[PDB]
Amino acid sequence: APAVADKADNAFMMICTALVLFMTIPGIALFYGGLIRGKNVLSMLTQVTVTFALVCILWVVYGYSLAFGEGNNFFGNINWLMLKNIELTAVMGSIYQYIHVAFQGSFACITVGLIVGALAERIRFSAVLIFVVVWLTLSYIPIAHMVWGGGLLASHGALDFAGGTVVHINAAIAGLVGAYLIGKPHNLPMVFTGTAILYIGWFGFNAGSAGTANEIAALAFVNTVVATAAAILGWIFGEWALRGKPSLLGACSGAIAGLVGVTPACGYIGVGGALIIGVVAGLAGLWGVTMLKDDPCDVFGVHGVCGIVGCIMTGIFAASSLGGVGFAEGVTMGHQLLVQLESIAITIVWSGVVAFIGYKLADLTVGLRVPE
Amino acid sequence: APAVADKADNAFMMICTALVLFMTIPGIALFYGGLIRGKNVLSMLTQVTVTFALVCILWVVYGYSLAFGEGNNFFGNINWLMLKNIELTAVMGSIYQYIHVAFQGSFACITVGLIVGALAERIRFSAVLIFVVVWLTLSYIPIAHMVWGGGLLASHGALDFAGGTVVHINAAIAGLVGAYLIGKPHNLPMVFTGTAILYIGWFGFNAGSAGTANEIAALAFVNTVVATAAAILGWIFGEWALRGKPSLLGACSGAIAGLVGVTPACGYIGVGGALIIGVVAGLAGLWGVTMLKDDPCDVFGVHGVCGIVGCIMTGIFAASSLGGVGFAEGVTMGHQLLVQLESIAITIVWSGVVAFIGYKLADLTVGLRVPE
Amino acid sequence: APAVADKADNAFMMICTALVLFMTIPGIALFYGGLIRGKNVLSMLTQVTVTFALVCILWVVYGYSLAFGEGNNFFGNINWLMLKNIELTAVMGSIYQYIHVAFQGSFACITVGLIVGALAERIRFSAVLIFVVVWLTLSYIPIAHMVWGGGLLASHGALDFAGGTVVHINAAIAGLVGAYLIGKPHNLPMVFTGTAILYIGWFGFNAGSAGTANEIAALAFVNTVVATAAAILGWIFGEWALRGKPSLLGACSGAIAGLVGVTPACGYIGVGGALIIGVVAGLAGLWGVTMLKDDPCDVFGVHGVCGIVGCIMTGIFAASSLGGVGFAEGVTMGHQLLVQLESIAITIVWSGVVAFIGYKLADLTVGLRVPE
Ligand SMILES: CCCCCCCCCCCC[N+](C)(C)[O-]
Ligand SMILES: CCCCCCCCCCCC[N+](C)(C)[O-]
Ligand SMILES: CCCCCCCCCCCC[N+](C)(C)[O-]
Ligand SMILES: [N]
Ligand SMILES: [N]
Ligand SMILES: [N]
Ligand SMILES: [N]
Ligand SMILES: [N]
Ligand SMILES: [N]
Ligand SMILES: [Xe]
Ligand SMILES: [Xe]
Ligand SMILES: [Xe]
Ligand SMILES: [Xe]
Ligand SMILES: [Xe]
Ligand SMILES: [Xe]
Ligand SMILES: [Xe]
Ligand SMILES: [Xe]
Ligand SMILES: [Xe]
Ligand SMILES: [Xe]
Ligand SMILES: [Xe]
Ligand SMILES: [Xe]
Ligand SMILES: [Xe]
Ligand SMILES: [Xe]
Ligand SMILES: [Xe]
Ligand SMILES: [Xe]
Ligand SMILES: [Xe]
Ligand SMILES: [Xe]
Ligand SMILES: [Xe]
Ligand SMILES: [Xe]
Ligand SMILES: [Xe]
Ligand SMILES: [Xe]
Repeated sequence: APAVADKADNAFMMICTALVLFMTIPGIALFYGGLIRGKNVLSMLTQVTVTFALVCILWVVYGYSLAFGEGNNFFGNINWLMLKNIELTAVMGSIYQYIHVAFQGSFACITVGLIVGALAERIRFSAVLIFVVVWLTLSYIPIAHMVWGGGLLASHGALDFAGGTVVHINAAIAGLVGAYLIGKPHNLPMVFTGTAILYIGWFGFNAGSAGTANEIAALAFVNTVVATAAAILGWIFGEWALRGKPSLLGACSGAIAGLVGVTPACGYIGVGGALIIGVVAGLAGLWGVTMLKDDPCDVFGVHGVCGIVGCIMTGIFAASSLGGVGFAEGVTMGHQLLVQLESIAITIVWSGVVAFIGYKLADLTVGLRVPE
Repeated sequence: APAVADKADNAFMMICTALVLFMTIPGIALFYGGLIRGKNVLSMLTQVTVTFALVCILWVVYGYSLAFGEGNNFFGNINWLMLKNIELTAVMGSIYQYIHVAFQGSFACITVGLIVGALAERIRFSAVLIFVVVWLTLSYIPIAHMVWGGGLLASHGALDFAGGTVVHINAAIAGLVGAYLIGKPHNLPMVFTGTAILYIGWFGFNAGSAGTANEIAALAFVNTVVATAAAILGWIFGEWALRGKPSLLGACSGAIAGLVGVTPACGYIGVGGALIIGVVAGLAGLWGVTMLKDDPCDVFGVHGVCGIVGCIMTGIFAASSLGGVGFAEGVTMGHQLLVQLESIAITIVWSGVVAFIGYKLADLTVGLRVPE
Repeated sequence: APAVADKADNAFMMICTALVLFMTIPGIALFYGGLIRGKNVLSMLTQVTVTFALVCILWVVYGYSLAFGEGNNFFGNINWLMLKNIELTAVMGSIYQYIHVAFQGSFACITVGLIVGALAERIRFSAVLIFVVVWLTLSYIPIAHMVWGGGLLASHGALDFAGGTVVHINAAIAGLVGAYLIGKPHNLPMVFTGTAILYIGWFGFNAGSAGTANEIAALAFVNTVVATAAAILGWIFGEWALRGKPSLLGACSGAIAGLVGVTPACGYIGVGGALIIGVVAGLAGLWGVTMLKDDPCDVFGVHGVCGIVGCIMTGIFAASSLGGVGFAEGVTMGHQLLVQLESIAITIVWSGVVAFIGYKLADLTVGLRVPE
């Protein structure tokens, strides 16, 4: 009767967790390190590393319990503080629950890395730590519960395979609020290296979200290859048409645009949908950083816009008629789309409000703007 | 009756695919980035990234179908365009076929990365895209079909575990033709970093070519460690004897020489053969870049020479008497050697001719030499 | 009757081996590369690469046989020279023995990389090769046999999951002897990149030491996340208190301190113990590099001190009452602690003496100090 762990899924999921951690340490740190002024690199890398450590600790102390424990529509409980009452041999799905703790913790880490990396230039160090505590505890954790922890958005059938809302939109909005409150790249080879590490790690991010080494993991893997490639080509074509030539930063940005766009969709769509989502995301990203430029190192320009596009287009290309795996029983495309839009709107407002509270608390305690 | 996927092999093979993609993004890009003039790095990285995206797309659209579909001795068919008629739960060997699509696509990517990285300095950007289409479609795909897709060379019993011909010789010849038509490293730490990433990813390349996490994967893994180490020592000893001291570029080149040499052999030989092939490859590589120097960043000097040496020596050390896994029934060492040589010759001529056609078509459409 | 390999464990363990190799190539090379004077980087990278190749070869020729073959309390035998008499399908635990050869060889590689990287600046190149042969054969191999090969320390019940003694203390002492005999960082972004690669690879190091993708691997994985995070925070808090501000080098050093401290403990302790060991290790590391500064690039300052702290605290937090997996039957905490201390003392003296012999033999043959 009691579920038994499959060692193939244990192995797959521990390695996928390592790939996701790789996305933060050193992926996103190198990505931002090549974008910001050289004089701010060391401080940014320190803030990414220290806030990464903080997230790891908060996650085990109470974050996992409040995100994935049973509670209400908005948060879980505190019955798994420091993972108490989780037996070592406890199974979640087809893997040991300890591996689920680590895999889901690694997602919290990259989400925070996306914010801290972009704002470390301008925000005070003690203030970023305050902000991380506030926003992780009151925005990442409730939103993760609502989408992946059986809460409000899951109970309405929201489709988000690997975190278009939980990770990308959530962090993009936090970044924009930060930039609004706190008013050329020097090492593009480093930007490219970070981009590449983010790409390789993202296979653990997307495919690992199946929770098992099955055909859905395989689907998500292939769709991640295709969407990324198509968004690179889409971005680069739009750059050739708009600016006359492609650029390395454009190609890297296109890759990220496709990775973000396919994040919510990868486990639900066909390879034809992945190609279309990739092209659209690459072009919407290019448009986002162009026209929509309140954007610290273009957090929203890509993660926000492409996150929204992917979440919406997931409600389309999940349809069996378009090569997807099919909507749930009794769910039309029109209904699913409405659920995707509602989920996007809730994530935007929830993250913005918590982020405003986080930055304001930091500002009233220690001051936000980096000192003298 | 119908084959069932083993989740352990699914997991193994998806992670091996990620390791192979890692070899291109950022492996080979960093390798060449430290070798070429600083003023050409950004353009090379853009060309590697964009042509990588192009290969990914062409592979799914028609490349997989024409390489691994059933057809004739030279190419497959177009029954799997955009992977149509491949059910998601379809099994190939002991893994889902979708994972086979991705794994084999990643090999096409690194093969093209080897060419583009070396020639991006001198070739026009639109011309490289034309060349990639022509050469991928008419050289990589038919040669992959002939060797790994049940075509001409497979039907004669050619031994090539992970692509001495399909990947290394194929691309080396394309590189030389390019250099013939289009007539010191500045960041050796970057060269070393690329080399190291190529090394780690190559375990997915070599061991993943078993298609399963079995004793042949384990054999290929160990032989990859041994051959690489022995070629480093071989190259470095020859450099000490010839130039008076080892160098970092020598040590990295030796590593690549051993990785290339053991590619066709790793799943067929004993560890004693891997040591011998490594030493020979390291020394043949050193000789190749010395005496044979028409060599853009030494594509053939190592990949061509060591590819040929490895393919030949596979026909020797696969013998059971030498610790190998044994030739097929009824096959003597003399016969096997002849088959290896025939396979090498066909790959050289096929790739050269297609490459000449590719570069000439680009030259007549847009012009090959990078503009003003 | 005969053991059968589990493909899930085969896959897990081959990938963990690749992650451990990643720690040396390029992990530890980049770590030291950013620490030492720019003018010595290329020579250090060459020495790390060439000695890495040497270790790989010695391991297969005789090192595996003498470390993990059956012999006496101090070394094995020479019945597995070049892995002869090891059938390809031979099983060790739940994986093919060939994979065990590679996994354990990768540990020898990182241990030597820790020494060579730190001393390459000052030691002659031919002398480091002599030293590596002597110390690998007479210190790493016997100590690995004593702890993990059924020898003296294993037979007394010493707890060392992933090599607090075999790897970290062993190499730290060899480093100090070297520095005693042979009397600011320029690229901190490179130090951070090396640190990050060491971190990701260390999951293969720690979790792979379970030999299987089971709940102990999962435990070791989570404890590695927690201990690393806590040591970062511990180090950084002590730096804030002592120096007034955190630094990037501090944050990276704290990470390494926690990784070292949890190495012997990760598979035996609860997550609460991992947090405590991480904090203590981070602070002991900070103290080590402060007060105890005979320290070439701070080998002992972190690997030695934190290795000792972790080995001792493993004898505490393995207790079931503290969340650990429990001491063996009939073993009190007091007895276990005494065994940990005895194991630490034997490793320190054994490594020091062999290291002195190694450096002296090199000095009498070729001379230790780098020439003119
Ligand atoms: C593919 C046909 C789908 C149409 C389903 C009609 C019923 C639901 C309509 C809800 C409104 C549509 N939408 C996209 C604005 O939310
Ligand atoms: C180890 C004995 C192998 C000798 C087999 C003799 C029959 C085949 C001979 C074919 C010619 C040899 N070769 C290498 C030039 O192709
Ligand atoms: C948690 C209670 C453990 C006490 C066990 C008493 C018997 C063994 C005492 C050996 C001496 C202790 N120590 C730590 C100095 O080795
Ligand atoms: N990300
Ligand atoms: N990003
Ligand atoms: N390669
Ligand atoms: N290469
Ligand atoms: N290490
Ligand atoms: N380290
Ligand atoms: Xe795996
Ligand atoms: Xe964790
Ligand atoms: Xe985590
Ligand atoms: Xe990229
Ligand atoms: Xe993956
Ligand atoms: Xe990419
Ligand atoms: Xe969503
Ligand atoms: Xe990796
Ligand atoms: Xe693909
Ligand atoms: Xe691929
Ligand atoms: Xe290397
Ligand atoms: Xe691998
Ligand atoms: Xe290497
Ligand atoms: Xe071949
Ligand atoms: Xe990996
Ligand atoms: Xe090995
Ligand atoms: Xe190894
Ligand atoms: Xe890297
Ligand atoms: Xe780090
Ligand atoms: Xe792992
Ligand atoms: Xe870290
Ligand atoms: Xe120990």
